[PDB]
Amino acid sequence: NVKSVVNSSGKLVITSRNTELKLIDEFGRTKESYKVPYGAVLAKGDGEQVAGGETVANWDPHTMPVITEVSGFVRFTDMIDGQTITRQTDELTGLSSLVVLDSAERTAGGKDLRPALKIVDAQGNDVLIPGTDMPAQYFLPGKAIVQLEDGVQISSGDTLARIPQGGLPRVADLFEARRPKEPAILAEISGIVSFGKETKGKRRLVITPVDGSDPYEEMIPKWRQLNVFEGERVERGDVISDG
Repeated sequence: NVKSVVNSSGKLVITSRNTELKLIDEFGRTKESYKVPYGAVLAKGDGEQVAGGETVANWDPHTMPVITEVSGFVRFTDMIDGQTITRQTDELTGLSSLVVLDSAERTAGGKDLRPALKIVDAQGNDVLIPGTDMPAQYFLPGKAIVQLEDGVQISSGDTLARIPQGGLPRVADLFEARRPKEPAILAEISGIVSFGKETKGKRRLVITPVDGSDPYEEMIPKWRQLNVFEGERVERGDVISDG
């Protein structure tokens, strides 16, 4: 379950959360199984051969990575200063740009407007993502600090922005079938995912199947950091919020 692409450095970076790495001898028996996180850097490719004590993956879990599949110019859409974003500059480092204000922090005018960044070519046309027809458009959540200013070319794997991050009773709970704290959110059915009403008590989400039950929707609180992608299809065996 690997969904990888070749970065600008020539290495292979996996964009699938459910990727498993197996060390299988010539006899066909799997001996070691590891998990490769999203955005990791693979020194070697699938099907190759490595020796013992050799690093094969490297990732950065300190800050969540947000990257663009395509490479090209970035243009800011629905970016109005003082209504949806703020101008904050570091006093010491000097490497900072506009920061995406949260809905509860911005003004009333920018509440109904969703800021986003779109990827275009040298001609200004929206570069269609390979394999799909949708334009290369990506929304930015709250507390997002865009790293590169408008009109600067990027490459695959470039960060768009940075946001901040047993015993007997255990057996008794397992045999009593008690729901844990922070229940992991999973998709009930497969299909595309989209947003709905905002700040109506709690946020809502809509799952539109390809040929299934469209009107299904699920209420999800907006205070919990979700990890869904409305621009990507999600299967029923997918993790929406980790836990």
